[PDB]
Amino acid sequence: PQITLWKRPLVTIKIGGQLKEALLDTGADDTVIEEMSLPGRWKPKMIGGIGGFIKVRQYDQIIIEIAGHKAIGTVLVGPTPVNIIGRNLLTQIGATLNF
Amino acid sequence: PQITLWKRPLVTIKIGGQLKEALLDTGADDTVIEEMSLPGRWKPKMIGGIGGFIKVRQYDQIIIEIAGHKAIGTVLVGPTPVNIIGRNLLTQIGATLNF
Ligand SMILES: CC(C)CN(C[C@@H](O)[C@H](Cc1ccccc1)NC(=O)O[C@H]1CCO[C@H]2OCC[C@H]21)S(=O)(=O)c1ccc(B(O)O)cc1
Ligand SMILES: [Cl-]
Ligand SMILES: [Cl-]
Ligand SMILES: [Cl-]
Ligand SMILES: [Cl-]
Ligand SMILES: [Cl-]
Ligand code: NA
Repeated sequence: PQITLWKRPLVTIKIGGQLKEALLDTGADDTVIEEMSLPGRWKPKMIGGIGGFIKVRQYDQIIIEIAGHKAIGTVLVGPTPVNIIGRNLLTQIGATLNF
Repeated sequence: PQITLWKRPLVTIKIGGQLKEALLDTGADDTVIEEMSLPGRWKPKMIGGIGGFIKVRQYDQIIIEIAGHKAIGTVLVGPTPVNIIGRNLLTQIGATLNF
């Protein structure tokens, strides 16, 4: 698909057996999802942006489906105001910015 | 160009005659730049990011070049961690996300 940027580029994802809405975010290095449980090991991390830092749980080797495209990678879970698909997963679905 | 996302999508911008680095950010509604001098009046705005809200100064109808493409629009100035080009100006340069 070609997604214009007149509005937020929101898509449906499937993660941990749940459907969620998430933002395709070229400005995010990593993928950050609101509180949920995921299987396997995790380690704490701090991530920062406008307004400062939040503490998240880092889960590695998590399978997501992003607008129908499967990809595996690290997912950060914590008190993000929006679910964000960051570059670590955007690369895996072949997403590019074009102009 | 077609910009892949293995690296941050950093570009050069020109604003007020000065070159700066900025991040092409599809997750940002608005364009936010670090402290600098801009002409004219400003209006208040609160924006919310990952770690909470920050106050910024809103300057309208500012001339800005993004990766060589001319835009004229709203620039927010404040304590952002990096300069971010948001959708208000990504749309002016004709940017889309593609996969
Ligand atoms: C500021 C940016 C450099 C980074 N962010 C990504 C932005 O796209 C961010 C996403 C977002 C959207 C909505 C609420 C919270 C976070 N966008 C953002 O902060 O947008 C602000 C500023 C611009 O205009 C508004 O548009 C949306 C909310 C406002 S970030 O969300 O702060 C972020 C994501 C991942 C990581 B990491 O993996 O170490 C670190 C930081
Ligand atoms: Cl929107
Ligand atoms: Cl990853
Ligand atoms: Cl590629
Ligand atoms: Cl450039
Ligand atoms: Cl604008
Ligand atoms: Na894991």
